[PDB]
Amino acid sequence: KEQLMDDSFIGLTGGEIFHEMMLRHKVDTVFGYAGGAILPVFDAIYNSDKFKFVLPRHEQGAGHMAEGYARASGKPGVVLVTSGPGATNVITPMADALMDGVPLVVFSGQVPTTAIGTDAFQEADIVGISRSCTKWNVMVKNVAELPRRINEAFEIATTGRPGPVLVDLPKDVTASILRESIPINTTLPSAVSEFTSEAIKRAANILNKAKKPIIYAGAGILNNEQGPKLLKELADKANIPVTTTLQGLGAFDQRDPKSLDMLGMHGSAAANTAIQNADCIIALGARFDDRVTGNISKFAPEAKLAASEGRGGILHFEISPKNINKVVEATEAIEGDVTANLQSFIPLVDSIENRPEWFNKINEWKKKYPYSYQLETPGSLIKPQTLIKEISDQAQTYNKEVIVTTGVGQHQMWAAQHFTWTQPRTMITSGGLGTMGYGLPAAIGAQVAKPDAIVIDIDGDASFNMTLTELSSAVQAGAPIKVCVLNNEEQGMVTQWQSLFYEHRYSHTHQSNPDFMKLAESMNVKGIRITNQQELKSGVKEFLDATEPVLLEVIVEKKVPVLPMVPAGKALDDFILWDAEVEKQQNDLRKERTGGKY
Amino acid sequence: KEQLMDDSFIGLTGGEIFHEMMLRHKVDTVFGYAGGAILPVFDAIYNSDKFKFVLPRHEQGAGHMAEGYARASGKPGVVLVTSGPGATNVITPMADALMDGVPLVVFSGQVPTTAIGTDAFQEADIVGISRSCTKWNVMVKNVAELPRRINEAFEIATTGRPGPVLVDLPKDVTASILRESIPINTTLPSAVSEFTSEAIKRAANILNKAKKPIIYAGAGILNNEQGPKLLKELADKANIPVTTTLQGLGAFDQRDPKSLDMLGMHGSAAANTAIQNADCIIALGARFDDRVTGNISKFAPEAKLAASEGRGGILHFEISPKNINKVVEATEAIEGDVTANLQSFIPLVDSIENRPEWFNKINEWKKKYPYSYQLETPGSLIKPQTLIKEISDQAQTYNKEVIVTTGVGQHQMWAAQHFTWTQPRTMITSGGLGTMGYGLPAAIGAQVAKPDAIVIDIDGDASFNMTLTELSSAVQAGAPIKVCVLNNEEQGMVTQWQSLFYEHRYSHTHQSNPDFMKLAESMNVKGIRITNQQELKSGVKEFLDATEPVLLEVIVEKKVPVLPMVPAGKALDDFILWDAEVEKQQNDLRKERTGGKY
Amino acid sequence: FEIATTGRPGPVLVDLPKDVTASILRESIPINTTLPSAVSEFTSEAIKRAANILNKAKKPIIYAGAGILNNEQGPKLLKELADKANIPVTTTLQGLGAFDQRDPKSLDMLGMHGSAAANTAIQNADCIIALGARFDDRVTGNISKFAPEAKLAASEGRGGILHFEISPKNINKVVEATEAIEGDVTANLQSFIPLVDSIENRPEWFNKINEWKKKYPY
Ligand SMILES: Cc1cc2nc3c(=O)[nH]c(=O)nc-3n(C[C@H](O)[C@H](O)[C@H](O)COP(=O)(O)OP(=O)(O)OC[C@H]3O[C@@H](n4cnc5c(N)ncnc54)[C@H](O)[C@@H]3O)c2cc1C
Ligand SMILES: Cc1cc2nc3c(=O)[nH]c(=O)nc-3n(C[C@H](O)[C@H](O)[C@H](O)COP(=O)(O)OP(=O)(O)OC[C@H]3O[C@@H](n4cnc5c(N)ncnc54)[C@H](O)[C@@H]3O)c2cc1C
Ligand SMILES: Cc1cc2nc3c(=O)[nH]c(=O)nc-3n(C[C@H](O)[C@H](O)[C@H](O)COP(=O)(O)OP(=O)(O)OC[C@H]3O[C@@H](n4cnc5c(N)ncnc54)[C@H](O)[C@@H]3O)c2cc1C
Ligand SMILES: CCCOc1nn(C(=O)NS(=O)(=O)c2ccccc2C(=O)OC)c(=O)n1C
Ligand SMILES: CCCOc1nn(C(=O)NS(=O)(=O)c2ccccc2C(=O)OC)c(=O)n1C
Ligand SMILES: Cc1ncc(Cn2c(C)c(CCOP(=O)(O)OP(=O)(O)O)sc2=O)c(N)n1
Ligand SMILES: Cc1ncc(Cn2c(C)c(CCOP(=O)(O)OP(=O)(O)O)sc2=O)c(N)n1
Ligand SMILES: [K+]
Ligand SMILES: [K+]
Ligand SMILES: [Mg+2]
Ligand SMILES: [Mg+2]
Repeated sequence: KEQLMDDSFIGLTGGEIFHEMMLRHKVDTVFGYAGGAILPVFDAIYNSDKFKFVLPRHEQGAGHMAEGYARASGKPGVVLVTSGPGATNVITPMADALMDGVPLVVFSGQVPTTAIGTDAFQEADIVGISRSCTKWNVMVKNVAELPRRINEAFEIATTGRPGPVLVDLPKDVTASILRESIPINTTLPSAVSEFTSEAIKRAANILNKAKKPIIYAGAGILNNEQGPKLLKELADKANIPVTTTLQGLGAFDQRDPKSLDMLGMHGSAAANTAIQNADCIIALGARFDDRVTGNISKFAPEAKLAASEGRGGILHFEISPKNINKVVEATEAIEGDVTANLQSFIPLVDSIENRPEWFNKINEWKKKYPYSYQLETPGSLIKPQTLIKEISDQAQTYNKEVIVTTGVGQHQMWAAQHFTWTQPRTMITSGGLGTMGYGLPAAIGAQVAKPDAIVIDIDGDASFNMTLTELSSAVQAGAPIKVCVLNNEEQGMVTQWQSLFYEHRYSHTHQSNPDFMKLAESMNVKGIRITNQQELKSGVKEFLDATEPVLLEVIVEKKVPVLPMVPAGKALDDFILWDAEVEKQQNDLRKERTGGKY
Repeated sequence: KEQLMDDSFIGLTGGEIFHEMMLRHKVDTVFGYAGGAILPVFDAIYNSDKFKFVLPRHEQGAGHMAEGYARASGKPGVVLVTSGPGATNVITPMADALMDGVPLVVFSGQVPTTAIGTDAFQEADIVGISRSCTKWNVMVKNVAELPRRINEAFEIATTGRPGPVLVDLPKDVTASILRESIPINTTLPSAVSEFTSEAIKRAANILNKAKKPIIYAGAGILNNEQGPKLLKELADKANIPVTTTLQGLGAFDQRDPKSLDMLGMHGSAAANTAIQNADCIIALGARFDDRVTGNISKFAPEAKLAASEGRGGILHFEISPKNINKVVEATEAIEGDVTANLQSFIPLVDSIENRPEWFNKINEWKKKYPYSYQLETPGSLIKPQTLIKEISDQAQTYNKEVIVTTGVGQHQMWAAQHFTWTQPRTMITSGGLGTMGYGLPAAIGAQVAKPDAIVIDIDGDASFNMTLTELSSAVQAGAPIKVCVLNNEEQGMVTQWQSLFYEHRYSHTHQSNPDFMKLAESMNVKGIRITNQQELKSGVKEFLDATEPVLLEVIVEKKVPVLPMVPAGKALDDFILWDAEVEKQQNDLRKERTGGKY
Repeated sequence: FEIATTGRPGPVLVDLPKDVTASILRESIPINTTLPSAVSEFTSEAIKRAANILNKAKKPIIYAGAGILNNEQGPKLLKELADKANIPVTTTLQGLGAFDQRDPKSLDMLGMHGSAAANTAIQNADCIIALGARFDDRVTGNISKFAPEAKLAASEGRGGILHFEISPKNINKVVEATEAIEGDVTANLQSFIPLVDSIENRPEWFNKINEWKKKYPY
């Protein structure tokens, strides 16, 4: 019994116990902001050399920083905030983390247990509020159960589909001293079923019949280091073209001939065409989000027909049962970690040297469906697509890893389309919730996770405006991030929809921008401004060559649609393609309708 | 039956119906930010001349702006945002509004009803999330019930204790067209009980026995235009000294001899002394918050004794039954609007010409307990207390109303203490939740509510850093707000607690500031910087004389405590007072302990 | 009362504090509160599409449930449809009585303990007309193996599942509907039936049906 109890924490405050448990969980970075309720914990971590503390300007900043840290490192991102407004300010990042499967462990101070439920000073019901945007939350009620709750939080956050958890820490608990022994298992952090094994064999048999297979890969494949390796091994062995979600970008080397690029609403029309014509869809760590499937009832016709005929269908490798058969019926559901299950799957799959007819179609679709757009003309502004390509081409010249974060909007889609993705965890973007303001703090967090990487925030001007105060935080953290603001002086993605569906009635979608160069100067950040085509190359080089935080502003063409586009309600292969004459007519119509204002 | 049904909305979209209902509710200002889910409503309000639309940089900005608008105008503040991150970004303002009793009506876009519950693109469970930080919320499920839900929202927000409500608007509902007639009562917006009348008579009898009465007045008295008038009438008739909460500032003219100033943790020791010695406490629209009562079991000893002896006690005029007998037992509870009940109360109260002994004590306590502090010395930095006085004195010179907003921290308390408050709805500050970042957007909203007022944001540097992007919003809205940043390069209120309780261990409470003058310039805002004593007067004058948005930065003394102070756990009259020698010793100790760093 | 009786009917609870029910009304109230209380383009198109699908069917079956009972004309229209297009009818446990079981077209109850003839017929039908039924797990059997012939028909554009359902929550909850017809099933049948082609005989289908009934008594 003495062997099962631990007394080594006796005499410590809850705060000191928190500090010790952080260490035992190999936490090397904490993002947070002080306040009254969380003071006992802040006193305990005072001048700690055991981890780096990152101080934002706003707790939303801390949340998104921790998300960026988590996406870049594969470790849980740890947040430490005070009660009340400190806690409610992390709600958007928690909801963000939930939608995108990001392991976020949020510790929020709380008013003393004697004051809870009295509408106390700086008291929020954060457990109630955050219940719908966490995998799990808890309020620690005494110091003896604090190690257990910390263990549970980290475990739940990082297993299954990763996600945010919140642990509420009353001030009197974290100030109290442990007087009793606790189970030694709480002071320490932490086979394939017959059913799954049979499903795997059945799925392999199905794939071995396929004549038009396609791999549809997502974020799940990134949650294991061997993930991308096994994905490639499968695609090579069975000779299968690979498409990814926005969140799967980097899982497959896009320079590979088998790469179909990104699928979905703004993905490649070649990818969208191929998945609509495939007889076998291998879904690896992807959840069939509504940005990807198009009109659900019209999605994957050829795979549905194949399943009914016993010669194909959908093979879904998914770790979370909630997401199995949620949107589309899986022909075979393979539950568990996709990477681990691929190890069992692949040796049952027949090696295939050639698929002449399938790959003839694939290669034809790729040739006819590039990411085309209207090029610059003499005197015109820089096109946003051209800027992205310029940044992508120059960024590879360096002998360093390149990590990209984005805001939300057109710039995000163009970044997705026009970068060439080759490495896992290099696309760090808000996809499920789609939070503007994400780009800058996510970049700081990723840069902290990866001090030797080039970290680039491709940001819209409206998105960037939302959290631009965190520039100071990059300087204070020593994070030499590279922010590129595409200045089109509009909420481009909304105006695209207003041009398309509301007859060019731009309702409150043009916000005023600060002078970004003077803003950078005020934040002690290097500033670069590119205003014309002739400055593009040299401007981007100065940007990438910088060894300090740097803000690049680029003046880009306004009222330019992201294409291709699958409009809401349309089948995944019923897309709009770029056309020069159509664009010209669209400009004329916009000009007349707005009286030349746009 | 034809007389009871209305068909006048038939043929309109939900968005157009929303627009019409705004008008019928006399909404003249909407604060919001666009996005996909709320596009049908934005299309409907496109180029509306029926109200002013205010566009922030961040939806939290919209929320706090609407709060400031609501506090300044007495009208509900209306917020219009999109789904997902648009909605979760308003959570802190809603929680803020709930704690401070602010009528906030939040309209959030939602994904189409066909997509709800599928983890859809930009879908948040905002009804679930916001349940604990709203009086009430609802999701509109068809267009026919949209007028009814809007009516209910405005009614609930503005009656009882005012508070935030949220109305969730699915995109397909707001895009759908009304095809059927609806009850005409839903297309149009909207005696004292025997029990209360008897309680009033009993309370009057109790007051007529009192020898040491005191009025404890709060935000409730401000929720009626006749409120301050009746408060004064009562105090004059029965010869009663008046103290207010932070949220009650302006309810009573502080230049009146009867004024005891603010009570509580950082209120006047004279006020705190008087309430601890009063035999009759008349609580008018105040909720006995824990910042005000001190140690609850030791609060109001003389009033408790008087009640037990049938010659005094606590008379609580409260509109919300939840807040009656929540913290302290009321001797008599008078339910309902305090102003309306005062009309019945006052004529039952005996007129009193003099209370020689009580007012002798009062006047002695006022003389011995001023808001004393260490004055400037030659070459020293400006003291934050002196700056507030300078701003207060000069601001009265103008023939205009003066409205003050604040951030949260020491500057907030010094603003409360050292301004002279004389008019209702001139103190607009976050008290219950205590949200940093509140000051700037609240000022913009108040300035929009009151275009002819001088609106001053007394802000801390850390608070201001949290939402400083909204400077651009002030320019774009044409709101000539006056922001004064007290730059002490610290989170002063937290460092005060760290000096006091954690032996000068300043754990992560010193954030780096931008260059505020270059920041202002980048935002197209006038900038003034005061760095020494000799510039104080002329700097503040330039600040107040400006006719454009203006940012004043003042370099102020660091590591200065707010005094008086009732430490947590101490009786309301067991306070710390300012002492010159103590301050000097405290400085020496801080200097040695930090090795001269502080 | 309104919420309880509209949409899919269900329970509601109203909590009545004693002081409220003892208190006396002192103020006037909106007169609309003292008194109790068209087909969308989208649904109308779905109905036409569903009728086209049924007119192609060679092995149709009606799967009828409690919803058809929530209108007095329900059973009448169910019979009118089955008679016009010559369609065998099976019901859930909760649909019993919706169709006269003495009728030759009756397949009796389907499901875990239903007629093996009914269960056989629904597994072999190319068109399933679901009328006010929610595909409960007592009825579908193994979901992934349910209605193979209807799934194949949908993929081939010659059949599928036509779901007449009043509650959107229950549409595409368990099985994908080829066409979803939202609203009251009885009201929608009035629009549906005249678009359906009259059929006098289905010799091969009903030969199978009658054989299954003979070999699968209780
Ligand atoms: C403006 C905008 C436009 C967008 N347009 C597109 C678009 O055109 N194309 C596109 O693809 N996206 C687009 N999105 C993003 C989209 O909304 C989703 O965020 C994204 O598609 C989801 O990708 P995912 O399924 O791979 O990742 P996730 O949403 O994270 O889902 C991963 C799935 O894998 C599972 N999983 C996790 N770990 C494991 C494991 N170890 N083993 C097995 N399974 C696991 C998860 O449970 C989950 O089911 C857009 C976003 C925005 C803001
Ligand atoms: C750093 C900091 C320090 C603070 N220190 C202090 C301090 O020293 N002193 C201090 O006073 N505050 C202080 N506070 C603020 C404090 O937390 C509360 O916000 C404030 O005291 C509440 O004042 P109130 O009761 O008047 O207003 P409210 O919290 O709004 O309560 C008003 C009450 O009146 C009721 N009411 C509303 N309308 C009516 C009506 N028409 N008729 C009748 N009743 C009505 C309400 O239901 C409620 O019960 C501090 C805040 C911060 C951030
Ligand atoms: C021991 C036991 C064994 C059972 N075994 C069987 C079995 O073998 N076979 C069997 O059938 N059942 C069986 N059940 C019952 C089964 O669990 C379900 O209760 C039943 O099958 C549901 O039938 P239903 O879908 O018709 O009715 P409901 O569950 O009431 O569903 C009716 C559907 O129609 C919709 N609807 C309602 N009104 C309308 C309207 N006006 N217009 C359009 N749609 C409407 C509803 O929203 C709902 O989706 C068994 C129960 C028990 C206790
Ligand atoms: C109004 C002054 C603001 O400064 C502070 N007040 N304060 C505290 O008041 N700390 S506290 O344990 O005794 C407390 C008691 C009752 C209700 C709430 C709290 C609380 O945790 O507030 C954060 C606290 O810890 N700080 C820093
Ligand atoms: C990924 C592109 C982002 O741009 C937009 N997408 N979008 C929409 O997709 N609008 S939508 O009605 O058909 C929709 C359908 C399913 C799930 C969610 C939504 C939604 O409301 O998203 C906001 C929409 O309205 N906009 C502006
Ligand atoms: C916090 C928040 N508010 C609103 C939205 C809605 N929204 C808005 C307003 C977009 C326009 C973004 O503008 P941008 O300048 O950042 O980028 P682009 O001009 O390249 O589109 S995109 C989008 O989904 C959002 N995603 N997040
Ligand atoms: C959003 C948020 N985070 C944290 C806190 C906790 N907190 C903090 C960090 C304060 C210091 C404020 O610093 P300041 O510079 O704005 O003002 P002073 O220096 O005058 O105190 S005051 C306070 O309550 C808070 N109130 N709100
Ligand atoms: K690419
Ligand atoms: K004062
Ligand atoms: Mg833009
Ligand atoms: Mg400060």
